[PDB]
Amino acid sequence: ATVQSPDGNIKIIISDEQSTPSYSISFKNKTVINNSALGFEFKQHAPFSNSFKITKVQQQSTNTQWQQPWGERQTVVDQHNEVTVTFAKPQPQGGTYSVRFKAFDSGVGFRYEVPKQAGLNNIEITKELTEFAVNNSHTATAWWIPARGWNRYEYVYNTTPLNDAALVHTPFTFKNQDGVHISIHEAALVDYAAMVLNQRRPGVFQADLTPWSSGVAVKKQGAFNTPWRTIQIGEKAVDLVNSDIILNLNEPNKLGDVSWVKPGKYIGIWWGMHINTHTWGSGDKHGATTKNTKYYMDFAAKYGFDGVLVEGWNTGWDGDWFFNGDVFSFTQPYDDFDIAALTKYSKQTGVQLIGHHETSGNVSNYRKQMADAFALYEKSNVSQVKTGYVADGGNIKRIDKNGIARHEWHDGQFMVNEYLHNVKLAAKHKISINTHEPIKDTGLRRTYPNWITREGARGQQFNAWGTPPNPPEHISMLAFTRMLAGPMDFTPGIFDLSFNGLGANTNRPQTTLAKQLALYVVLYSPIQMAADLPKNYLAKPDAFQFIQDVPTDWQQSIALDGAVGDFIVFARKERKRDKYTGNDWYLGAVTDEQARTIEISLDFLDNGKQFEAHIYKDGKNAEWKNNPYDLTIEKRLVTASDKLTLKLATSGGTAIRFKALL
Ligand SMILES: [Ca+2]
Ligand SMILES: [Cl-]
Ligand SMILES: [Cl-]
Ligand SMILES: [Mg+2]
Repeated sequence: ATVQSPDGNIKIIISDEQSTPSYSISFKNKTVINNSALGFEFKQHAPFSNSFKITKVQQQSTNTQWQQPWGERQTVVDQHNEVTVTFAKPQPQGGTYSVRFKAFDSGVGFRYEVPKQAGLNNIEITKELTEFAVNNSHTATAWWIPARGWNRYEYVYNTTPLNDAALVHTPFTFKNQDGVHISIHEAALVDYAAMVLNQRRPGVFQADLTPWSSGVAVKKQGAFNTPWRTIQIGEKAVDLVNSDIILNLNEPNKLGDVSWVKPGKYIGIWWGMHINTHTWGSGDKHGATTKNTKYYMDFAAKYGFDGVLVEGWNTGWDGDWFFNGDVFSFTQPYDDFDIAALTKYSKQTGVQLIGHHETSGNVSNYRKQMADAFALYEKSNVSQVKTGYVADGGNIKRIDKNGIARHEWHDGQFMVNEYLHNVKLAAKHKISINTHEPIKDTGLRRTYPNWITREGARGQQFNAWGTPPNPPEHISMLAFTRMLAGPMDFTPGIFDLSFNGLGANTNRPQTTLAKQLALYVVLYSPIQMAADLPKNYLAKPDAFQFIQDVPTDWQQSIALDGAVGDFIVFARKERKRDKYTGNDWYLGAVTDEQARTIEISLDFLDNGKQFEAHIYKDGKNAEWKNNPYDLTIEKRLVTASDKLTLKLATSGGTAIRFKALL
């Protein structure tokens, strides 16, 4: 059986001639994915592996579009060809299942659909046989993070030959000798175990499902589908970025009117704890006090921020909070945090409190209190909550029905279901969720639009204490790996880079000041933190104006140019909402450790309109190690027929507001 993208460049062949059912993929008539197996092994049920033959193929197609309530673009186009291939094996130990493939111009998605059939009752998947066999893997280059490690998704990316990527998380991005870029991921991860990729024979990446502590991967009763497995394919790195395939493979919004989900910018009592000017726990340096929170709310009201995150407000942080998962209360504030007074103050100032539920990995202690915790926040005029699951890989703690503790993975079926329960319960309270230590993004924000963002990668916090901090190349890695999954709460915008001393050997963001501004356009998130202490913004009002101006919700986004681990340039048009007219464009560009010159056409600007470009760029002598603050801000009249030369310093960047003129 064969299905092709609408433009014909991607061709999938589904076969039953190999030991199992299999598929392969060509791009512009060159094989990029060799014969790759399909099937399942179960704990007790007979396997779905060899001796299955194709009995039926059903071809359909889609050419439609839909509108996002919020996002990186307003209108999402869905154009794909689709084939459902049915396989059957005669008795004994026979069975039937189908695989549905969707072929887009930008990539492929497929999933298994296992129907009701005799003997398929309570089953436990122990292995998914799905492969991604990369052709010519010996000359391919990959940019990847290890899976099943002690620090979850929070690793810097490795640059290696593809054959050295032994066990990796997704999105898993690489390029072949021809320059074709490919990224493997999944979409709509619901009631199933996350897929890790396990390189078997050279170039053959096998699905490796993250298991329960008992050892099985996925528990199902009867008929079941898998999540989508996705293979993005493009001739250029930015062709991976500019795809909507992940959203397009998710189910439509199930929450109805979600106008109560509000993109915007926020600040927080947060960074001070990471740089040790405050503590989460009680005492003379406690960050989460009534007085401190009102001070932040006053600043947010004056400078245009919607909310103030406050961590350390609830009892349980005293001591070493990493070990306090058993004792956190999610309803009882410390005596110096007056939540009723702050609720009144939020109504006076128009600035909301952003809630915080750190579990330190004990999800049963949280689940027990969750309904009361969200009821408190709904009563307290709280619309957004940051959650946390801080524990090493494989050390989620749950208490089972017999009162016995079990350790689980953050990305097993158990936690996949635990995260979605939290999001669905929050939605009943009109609360949106920002998940730190999350399951990776698989597009579920389409279906549940209150799941607004997540961490799930190294963000700004590692630049306070990472030892080492994130390297200069980190953003240009994230843009073509982590960010292919969806929005990230990176917490950009550190203006004081000197708190541990300058140079290349201290814990600090290893960037220039202008690169910190560029992050608001390079790294998409519907909520964007201005992460620094307020006084550090007051010290640099000219640079701070860009953060005050920049929106977080876009009617269109375009990655204009870039290369994995080297640089990225984004242009985005603001969505008409709140104070934003919908007429302004914004641009952000960042580089890695190298200074880089990038020529850009401005033909993304609307035809026939004049813009005033407000350009925030690295100064003449800027250099991230010892001269990161040199900054030039200039205004230039431009139209779509103009060009721009970006001159990025070492670990530098540029941020531009294109202000439409009336
Ligand atoms: Ca974290
Ligand atoms: Cl993580
Ligand atoms: Cl960084
Ligand atoms: Mg590089």
